[PDB]
Formats: sequence, structure tokens, C-alpha cells
Amino acid sequence: PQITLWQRPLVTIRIGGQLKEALLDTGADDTVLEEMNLPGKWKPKMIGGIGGFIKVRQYDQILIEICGHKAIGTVLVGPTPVNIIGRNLLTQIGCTLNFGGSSGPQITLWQRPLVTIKIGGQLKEALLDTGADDTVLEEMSLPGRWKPKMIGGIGGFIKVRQYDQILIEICGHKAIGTVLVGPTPVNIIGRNLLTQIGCTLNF
Ligand SMILES: CC(C)[C@H](NC(=O)N(C)Cc1ccccn1)C(=O)N[C@@H](Cc1ccccc1)[C@H](O)[C@@H](O)[C@H](Cc1ccccc1)NC(=O)[C@@H](NC(=O)N(C)Cc1ccccn1)C(C)C
Repeated sequence: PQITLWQRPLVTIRIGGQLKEALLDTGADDTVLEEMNLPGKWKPKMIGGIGGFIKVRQYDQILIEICGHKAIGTVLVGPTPVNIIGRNLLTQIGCTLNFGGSSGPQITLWQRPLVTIKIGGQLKEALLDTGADDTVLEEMSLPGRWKPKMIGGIGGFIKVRQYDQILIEICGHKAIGTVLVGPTPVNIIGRNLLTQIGCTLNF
């Protein structure tokens, strides 16, 4: 199958005899599920994201079915707004990112999908992130007017500066779109620019 990124890549998993909805997320190392009470023992863990850390419980060897495909791995359970399928499970279902309509350059998720971007006129690297609505870069100087905005993620909300109609080159592809600038741990390329450069998920 192929998943487009016009929408959030939400899918049905099953985890127990339960269907759940979850987000297919290439920028997440880990898989995070909403609070549910599993039998088993767990380890305490702190995970971070945009706006800070939350505490989670780590369960090992959970089996999930993602789109008729089985995966077995570590899941973290906690007060997440959304169930996130991270690269630890996505690699097991054979999921790749493909640019150019389909293979096309093909990117595996065994490691973090980091690429070089050129943004006026520096090179940075950024994570290709199918779970993000928006593109968030580290603090930099872009020419143009901006406005304050707030965005959130795991851990909460950050204040960003929004610039519209900015040119960016992602792997030699041009995109012209909105970029948020603020105190993000990582440069994130989200669905707003991913779609411009013809990125899909395939398995
Ligand atoms: C779940 C965590 C275990 C995960 N963290 C994580 O993997 N690490 C910290 C390790 C790491 C380090 C360096 C590089 C890569 N990975 C995480 O938050 N990953 C982010 C990307 C990120 C990595 C590192 C630092 C900061 C961010 C996700 O991949 C990213 O897609 C998240 C997912 C998300 C979405 C909704 C709610 C919670 C989490 N989106 C976001 O944080 C964006 N927000 C949204 O898009 N929304 C809140 C809208 C929305 C609503 C509903 C559904 C989806 N999206 C920001 C960037 C604008």
C-alpha cells in the first residue's frame, strides 16, 4: 500500500483484541500509546519531544497489527493525546519514504530520516517527519516579517515565529511554504512541505 500525507497518516492497529487509531510517525524513535492497563511488568521511562518530557511505562515484546502487518517490540504507555507508531515498529512492517511518485528515491527507517536542507542560504539537517503538521526549524534569521505563534507536541507548547512563503530545498527538491522558527530540539520537516516534494509512505 501507499499512504499520502495530505492528511494525518492515522491507521487502525490492533493491540489486544482492540482496534485503535494511531499515527504513522517517521520522526519518532519510539512507539507511544495512550494509557491502557496491560498485564506484564514495565520499566519507568521519560520521553521527550517538542515541549518537554513526560513519564511513561515501558512494556517489552508487545505484538501489534498495523494494517494487516505484525510487529513486535517495545511500546511506551502514557498520557499521550495520540497513539504514535515510531520507527521501531515501522521498520518491521517494511515501511519506507519515497520521493518521486514512488521508487523513486527510497528511504528506510532503520535510522533517523535525516537529510540536508538548504534554507536561505545555509545548509541544515532536518528530520523528515510524517507525524508533524508543520515544519519547525531551530532559531535562525530569516529575512521577512513574521508573527508569533504557539505549537505543541509531547511535553507541551512552544512559542514560535511564523514566516510564510519561504523557499526551502529538501534533498534538491524545492518547496515554498510556511516555516516556524523557535526552540525545537531538532529541525522538523512536516506534512506541509513533505507533500510539496511528493513524499509518500509505502509498504
Ligand atoms: C513521541 C516521542 C517519543 C518523540 N521523540 C523522539 O522520538 N525523540 C525525542 C527522539 C529523537 C531525537 C532526535 C531525533 C529524532 N528522535 C517525538 O515527539 N517525536 C516527534 C519529532 C521530534 C523529535 C525530537 C524532538 C522533538 C520532536 C514526532 O515525530 C512528531 O511527529 C510529533 C508527533 C506528535 C503529534 C501530536 C501530538 C504529540 C506528538 N509532532 C509534533 O510534535 C508537532 N505537533 C503536531 O503536529 N501536532 C500537535 C498536530 C497533530 C495533532 C494530532 C496528530 C498529529 N499532529 C509539532 C512539531 C508542530
